[PDB]
Amino acid sequence: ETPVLEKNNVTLTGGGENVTKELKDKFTSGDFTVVIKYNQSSEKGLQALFGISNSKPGQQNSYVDVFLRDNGELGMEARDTSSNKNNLVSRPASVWGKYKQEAVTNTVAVVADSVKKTYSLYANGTKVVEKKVDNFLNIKDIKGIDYYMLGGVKRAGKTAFGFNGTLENIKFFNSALDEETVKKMTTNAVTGHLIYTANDTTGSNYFRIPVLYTFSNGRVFSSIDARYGGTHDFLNKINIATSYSDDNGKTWTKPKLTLAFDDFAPVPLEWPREVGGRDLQISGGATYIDSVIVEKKNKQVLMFADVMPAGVSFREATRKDSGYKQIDGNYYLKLRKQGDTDYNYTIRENGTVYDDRTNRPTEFSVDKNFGIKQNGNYLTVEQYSVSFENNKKTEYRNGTKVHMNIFYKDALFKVVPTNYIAYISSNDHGESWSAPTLLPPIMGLNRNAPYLGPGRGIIESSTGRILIPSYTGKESAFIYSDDNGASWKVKVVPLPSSWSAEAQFVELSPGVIQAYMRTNNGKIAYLTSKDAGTTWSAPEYLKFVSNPSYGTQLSIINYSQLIDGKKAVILSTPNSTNGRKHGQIWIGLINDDNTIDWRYHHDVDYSNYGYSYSTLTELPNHEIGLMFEKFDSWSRNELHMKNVVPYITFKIEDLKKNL
Ligand SMILES: CC(=O)N[C@@H]1[C@@H](O)[C@@H](F)[C@](F)(C(=O)O)O[C@H]1[C@H](O)[C@H](O)CO
Ligand SMILES: *[C@]1(C(=O)O)O[C@@H]([C@H](O)[C@H](O)CO)[C@H](NC(C)=O)[C@@H](O)[C@H]1F
Repeated sequence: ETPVLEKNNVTLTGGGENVTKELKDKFTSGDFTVVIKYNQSSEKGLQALFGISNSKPGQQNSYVDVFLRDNGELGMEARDTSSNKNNLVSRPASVWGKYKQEAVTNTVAVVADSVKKTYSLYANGTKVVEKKVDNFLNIKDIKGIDYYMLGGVKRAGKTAFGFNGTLENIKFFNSALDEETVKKMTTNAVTGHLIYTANDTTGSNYFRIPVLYTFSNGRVFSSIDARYGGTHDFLNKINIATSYSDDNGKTWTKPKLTLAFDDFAPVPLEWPREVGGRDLQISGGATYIDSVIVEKKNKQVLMFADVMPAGVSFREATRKDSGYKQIDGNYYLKLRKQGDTDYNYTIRENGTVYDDRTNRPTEFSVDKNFGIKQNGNYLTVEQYSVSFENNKKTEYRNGTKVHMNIFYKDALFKVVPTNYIAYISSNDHGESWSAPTLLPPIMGLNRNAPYLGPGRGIIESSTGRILIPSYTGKESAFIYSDDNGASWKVKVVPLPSSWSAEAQFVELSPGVIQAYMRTNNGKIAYLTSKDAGTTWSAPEYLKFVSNPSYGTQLSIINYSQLIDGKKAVILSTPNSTNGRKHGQIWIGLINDDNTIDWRYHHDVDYSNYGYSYSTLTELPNHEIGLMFEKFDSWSRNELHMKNVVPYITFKIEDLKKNL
């Protein structure tokens, strides 16, 4: 399969290039594939990589193009004036703009297939959308096509949608190339910045909530939400997936599922993106969500995550019950047997299920992975699969038998429908992990657990206290251990309003820590402790970030090397009142009085490109690793997109910009 036209190194500044003689009437069947390796010199405006049109007066709605917007959206149009058919197919956040002050080379493609009546778009190895349209047009369907151009669309004798940049290579084919070919053709250096990808070894099409941490031995470790039924928080199925690098982030292991339930199979699902359809959710599998990592002094690694029973929504679930009882001064996880109204059972020593009415052991037990046994034998339930037949969502028992689990909707004994926190530990730096441990009811018996602030925890240097950031919706909850993580306590700090106070900590000097957090007022807040987290100041606010009221998670870390002779912190956050966009990395230098001089910043891409949750780590070579949601993860227009959580790196010199 060879192109009808191939051109190289065409640099343009808005004016385009006529290629009518080299394309006229070459699209014999009418189908097409166009593969464009380009970089933009300017992102501003609506720009067409190529345009095939009727250029005559009155025929300005007769064209085909592939376009780029200043927010990284890749799209195509196919329109015919006389039939009044107007097709637009696109996906937000498909391309990259700039990286470290240089234009990024992307490779994109469009495929139009008349037999299928589909338009497909590809960006950097990913098929970002394929859509079947009733009013499909191929090139032969559009009347009086007379003008074929690079970097523009000729409409009524004028160049519209002028491209600014270089078309490094452009190929036009007069047929619909197959998906695997086009994926391969669009694969490039950008593709290699995805650690997690759609339908990799996680089975998930979607990801959110990345976390990076560098261990004491030099291994760089990542965790992330693998979200199977679109990118919805709830209801969904979510697992925590992990991947690591032992060469300073150059190469990563194939992702593994590290915290996962198996009530629902971890399968690749094509979640709909249309208005209305995109609100679809599954009925809900048991869920792990929002991971937090810390390495202990002794090199053991902890990972925490929120746990939600299957079908339980974070909005509706009960705030007035911890899911525990206190009996003889011990905290036991309580259970309700199917058919009962009361919670008459507790999981006690060795996982034995007791009847609290009689205070005697039953035939039932629960193992350390929440699985239920009767007389020493596992009870089972049948796993669910989700599918699209057609195009309706179906959930069904799929023939796989899995252990019955107290978090499942089909369990004979069930936990309270509320949120919990679990942690697991590793003694080999992330290669293998213990069974989970649910946090005891540190908020009290009559309150739900807190929600974790995704990112890392810290070890405060003077006391060795371990601190894990969390929040309740009205308070900060700083979870801590003073015995190297054997037992856990909490400091609960009331907040000025109902902030989703996802926080991260830094240590300014021994005993002095600051908690940086999301608010509901548009600003980033920070609270200060001068006694290793025992007491906290009133909030203060960064002066230079102005976001929407809903806010976004942030990442802030200590950096080990001096910058301008000073101890430094590094912050990552969006900064825009218009959405989750305009990602910035800020360098803060610690002054002698423990205030911070926010001296430098670097915009991660152009300001209208998407930037939501993020995570920073210092690499062992003292470069900075960043993984982030390169899209607006709040927007209802950017839900359920594949391959949008990249990893990139910076040298400090890349970041020391602007002042
Ligand atoms: C890709 C896109 O958004 N194309 C639309 C057309 O589908 C149509 F809506 C039109 F009106 C037009 O020019 O024909 O406007 C443009 C465009 O919004 C504008 O030119 C603003 O640059
Ligand atoms: C972030 C998000 O806003 O994008 O929100 C968290 C909470 O929903 C937050 O309270 C909303 O303000 C999500 N976590 C949970 C537990 O819902 C994050 O995963 C993320 F979705």
